[PDB]
Amino acid sequence: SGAIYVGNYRVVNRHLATHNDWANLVWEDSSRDLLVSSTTAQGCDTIARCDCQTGVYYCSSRRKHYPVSFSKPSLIFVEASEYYPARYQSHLMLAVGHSEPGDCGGILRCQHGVVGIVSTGGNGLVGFADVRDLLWLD
Ligand SMILES: COc1ccccc1NC(=O)N1CCC[C@H](C(N)=O)C1
Ligand SMILES: [Zn+2]
Repeated sequence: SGAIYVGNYRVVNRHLATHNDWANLVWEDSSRDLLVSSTTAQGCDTIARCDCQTGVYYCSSRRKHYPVSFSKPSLIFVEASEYYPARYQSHLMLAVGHSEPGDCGGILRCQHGVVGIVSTGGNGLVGFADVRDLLWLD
């Protein structure tokens, strides 16, 4: 679990969005596993606008943060799950690091701000949905 709170927006994994997220929908994209909903309170986070390929992510299954080197946002095949058929997920960044399914929503940050959230993983890999291209979040 986890979310980004920026301005009057909440950014979550689309597959973990709540009934309230869908009732206050701003934008969603199944191919990116992202959903953005509107909030009444002002958010605590700021978004990176950069080309960093290193950063630190929060891993809830270890209660710890880990440093990572990650690939540039790309189209990656993701196997079927209970949430989606087998498909290509876009704007995904992969890295070597521990993750389990419930780690989705953990934030990846570089020195500039929030880069994205955990969205995929397996066998010593962790994948992050990029948010740096969503300029309207600002
Ligand atoms: C962090 O996720 C994992 C880690 C280790 C093992 C498995 C996972 N599950 C995982 O990759 N997905 C399940 C939920 C929806 C995901 C998606 N974006 O399509 C895919
Ligand atoms: Zn950066």
